[PDB]
Amino acid sequence: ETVCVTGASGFIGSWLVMRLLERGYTVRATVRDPTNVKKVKHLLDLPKAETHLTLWKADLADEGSFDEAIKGCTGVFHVATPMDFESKDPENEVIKPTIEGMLGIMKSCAAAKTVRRLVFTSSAGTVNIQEHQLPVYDESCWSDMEFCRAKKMTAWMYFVSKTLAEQAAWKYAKENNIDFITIIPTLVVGPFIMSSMPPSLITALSPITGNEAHYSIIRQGQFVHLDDLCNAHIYLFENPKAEGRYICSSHDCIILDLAKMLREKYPEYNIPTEFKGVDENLKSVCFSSKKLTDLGFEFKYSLEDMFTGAVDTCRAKGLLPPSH
Amino acid sequence: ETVCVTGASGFIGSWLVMRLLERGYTVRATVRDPTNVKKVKHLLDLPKAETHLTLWKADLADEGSFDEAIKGCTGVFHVATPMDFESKDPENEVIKPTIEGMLGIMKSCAAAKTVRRLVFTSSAGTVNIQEHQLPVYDESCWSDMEFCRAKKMTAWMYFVSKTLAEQAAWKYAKENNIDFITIIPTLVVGPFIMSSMPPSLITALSPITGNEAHYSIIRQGQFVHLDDLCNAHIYLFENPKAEGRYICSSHDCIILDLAKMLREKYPEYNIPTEFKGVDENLKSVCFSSKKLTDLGFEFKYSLEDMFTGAVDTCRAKGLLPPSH
Ligand SMILES: NC(=O)c1ccc[n+]([C@@H]2O[C@H](COP(=O)([O-])OP(=O)(O)OC[C@H]3O[C@@H](n4cnc5c(N)ncnc54)[C@H](OP(=O)(O)O)[C@@H]3O)[C@@H](O)[C@H]2O)c1
Ligand SMILES: NC(=O)c1ccc[n+]([C@@H]2O[C@H](COP(=O)([O-])OP(=O)(O)OC[C@H]3O[C@@H](n4cnc5c(N)ncnc54)[C@H](OP(=O)(O)O)[C@@H]3O)[C@@H](O)[C@H]2O)c1
Ligand SMILES: O=c1c(O)c(-c2ccc(O)c(O)c2)oc2cc(O)cc(O)c12
Ligand SMILES: O=c1c(O)c(-c2ccc(O)c(O)c2)oc2cc(O)cc(O)c12
Ligand SMILES: O=c1c(O)c(-c2ccc(O)c(O)c2)oc2cc(O)cc(O)c12
Repeated sequence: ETVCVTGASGFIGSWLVMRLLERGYTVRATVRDPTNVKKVKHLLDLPKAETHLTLWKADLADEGSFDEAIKGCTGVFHVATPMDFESKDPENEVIKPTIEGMLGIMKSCAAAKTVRRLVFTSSAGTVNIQEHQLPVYDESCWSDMEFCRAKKMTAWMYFVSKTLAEQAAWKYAKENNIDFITIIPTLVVGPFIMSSMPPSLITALSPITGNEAHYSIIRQGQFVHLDDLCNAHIYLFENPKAEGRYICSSHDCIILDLAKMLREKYPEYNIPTEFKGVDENLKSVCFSSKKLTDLGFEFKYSLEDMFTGAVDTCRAKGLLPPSH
Repeated sequence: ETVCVTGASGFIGSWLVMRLLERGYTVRATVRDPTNVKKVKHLLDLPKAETHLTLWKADLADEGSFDEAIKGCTGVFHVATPMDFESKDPENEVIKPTIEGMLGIMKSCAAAKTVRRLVFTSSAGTVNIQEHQLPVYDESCWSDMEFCRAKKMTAWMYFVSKTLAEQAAWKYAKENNIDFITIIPTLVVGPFIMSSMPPSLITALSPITGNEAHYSIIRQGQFVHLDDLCNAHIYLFENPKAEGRYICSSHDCIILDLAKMLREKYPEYNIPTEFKGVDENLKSVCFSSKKLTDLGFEFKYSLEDMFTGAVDTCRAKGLLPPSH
């Protein structure tokens, strides 16, 4: 059987695609510029591409663009998302498109008459952006637009976009009886197939590379492996009884403990034993996959793995230095 | 004679302290954490650190904190600026203490009674952040606070905090007859002596790294070699005719000319010969340094010099890999 996957070129979706065709699906990859050898070579080199993979040219900002992709399949894995690239006008750049495009795809999924189920890949920033961390999070919890809007802290548009985009999504799925799952990844880390440094690993590797601007997203970290998160998606398409949301977080720990763990593995990098504002008494925050793990799904991977894969592949692809 | 340098541990600051010592001066370097080996090593290692360099603890978020270090100096080079580190509340984290900190550095100077001039390092984001770009900018251009605040684009706290900082200062300097200069650099690039990756190098090295978030600053880009920028801070302290604001940019080319320029010099890096949303009739926005060159200041280094200083120093220190 056929499925769509949007944002096929990127970090999650790529791996999602390789795993999808390492099973017996025949897939419809969607990208924006099919001629961007970087974005595409890794998808076509995938064993069984000639006989099963097809590419389609769609943009979230272009109303209607997804119909054909979605024509025919039993599934769509919406993994794709706008960045804040041009960085003049995020309301028009990142939010309008992430909202309208999403609802866009939901319409087109009905129009098909073939789509049995839609899996939105969502963002952890739809859960836990509020002025004070609960010590554990779960699928009833929603980030605070009042607080996001008032404050306008770094990366607000990737919080508010996906919170308005998932919110309005369920608002439709309930209203028009669409079969909607959504997975909520925390920081996705692992090996990867794509050509460049994936966006989520500029952040995970920040205790090595010293990119200060990222420290905040891992001060009280939570993580999955790219390979659990992927198999996790295929689980939730394939496992009939699934409703609502699904957090997909396998670990959680403050910047210091991740630092510790990288130091012991990687001495050849000069990793700081201190970070500003992080004491040893700072409570780790938790994202609970209990609802996932309740269904049957079983994390195969540990924080040490995600990272070995990230460091190993980066080195290989000559993105990270071998040492300092 | 004796000068102050605020945030001595940074990229700009540190190298300015190396230059001022070498030229005969006695430096009171300020930092927020002298117990931090990485910030402070590269300063005590300077020749003449023993005899002509003392160290001080000050933080712009602490009212009064620069009195001691400013005391006794003929000049004060206020270069230090807050980062959006916690990334919870940039109004109170970034802006308030840029501005308060600046006004505090001014009152301290007035009250030291030996400060004959205070050079402040502004930012280019004070000049040219507005909807549509002028083809040339000079010392009379200010950013548009209506437009930063109506849109809240990436980086907006960095723009506003510096524009209200530099503004409030001028209003103060005038009202009290304080000799005062500001230098607006552009994205500063070149060699360095700091031991971690300079934050602005994370931007200039974007084509090599694939840091898609940092392309907007170099899309219509401008530049200044670090060594010029420092000889110009010293030049403008030492030059009696100097008044008001003073642009320090020496080159201006679109992302395409930079990626091309690097590609010819570093074939071992795949650098993309194509950029999304950037065509070849995209004009270059220049920052007119003419006010500064009319005084007699002479720039000594080309676009290439900067990027071979930053590339070499990084390879040596091990923050950019040798190849792809
Ligand atoms: N990685 C993480 O730790 C993390 C954590 C939680 C959630 N997420 C979510 O996971 C999903 C994938 O993230 P990732 O790190 O795998 O992203 P990624 O590697 O950057 O891929 C994002 C993809 O979306 C596509 N894209 C950008 N603008 C688009 C538009 N207007 N229309 C259609 N596609 C567009 C890009 O593909 P083209 O360049 O081909 O167009 C890109 O490959 C996103 O929904 C994100 O919000 C990521
Ligand atoms: N670099 C550029 O291309 C660029 C372009 C135009 C203008 N500028 C400006 O030039 C200055 C230096 O830039 P840079 O690249 O050298 O940046 P940087 O490398 O990050 O240096 C900034 C310094 O500020 C100090 N600092 C941070 N927060 C502070 C606070 N809250 N109170 C007091 N000091 C604080 C830090 O030293 P400690 O941690 O040890 O205190 C740090 O070393 C800034 O004013 C910046 O905006 C930079
Ligand atoms: O999609 C992303 C996401 O959800 C989060 C995140 C993770 C855990 C949290 O607890 C949180 O509040 C946000 O970080 C990110 C960091 C990146 O560099 C890139 C991303 O794409 C995400
Ligand atoms: O810096 C980035 C960032 O902070 C996030 C983010 C973080 C937390 C979230 O919850 C979320 O939904 C997105 O995404 C990104 C995606 C990119 O392609 C590029 C980036 O540079 C970022
Ligand atoms: O993302 C960043 C950014 O855009 C700027 C910037 C841009 C224009 C300006 O005028 C200015 O003063 C600063 O500084 C930074 C400094 C850091 O330490 C870390 C960052 O992540 C940024």
